Amino acid sequence: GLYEIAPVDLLDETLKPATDKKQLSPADRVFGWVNQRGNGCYKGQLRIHSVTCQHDDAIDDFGNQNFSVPLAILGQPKPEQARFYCADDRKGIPLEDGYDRDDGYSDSEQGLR
RNA sequence: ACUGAAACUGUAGUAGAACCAAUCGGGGUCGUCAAUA
Repeated sequence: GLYEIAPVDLLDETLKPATDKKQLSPADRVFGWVNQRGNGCYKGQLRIHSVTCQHDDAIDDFGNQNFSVPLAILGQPKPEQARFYCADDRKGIPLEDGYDRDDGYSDSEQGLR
């Protein structure tokens, strides 16, 4: 089955990424912005530079240069799991327990987590 | 009912002045998929 509402519609227009230079929120001003939908950009006011490691033997050689720990499974995020990704109110309230999946992305007054 | 002759379209003049190839982005991470008996 398809849920009735696309997640983009459960996000408030004031929270979607900015679409003009007038609506730049604090992080868009501090870190900068580029419009993904047309013209518009702003160079960020915060610049990170001169990163240096102070320790010399900082990397963990596990014992030989050819060792390698196999690293669990980093699976892909799956927002179809509405009980994890969807919220009952645009304040980000988790969904109620016990309701069937048809409830997930249901009302327009639902929200994202 | 006696052709005028002779005469460099030439001389001087910088396609140049100003202009940032640049703005934003963690090499990151979990539950799905199939429909019947």
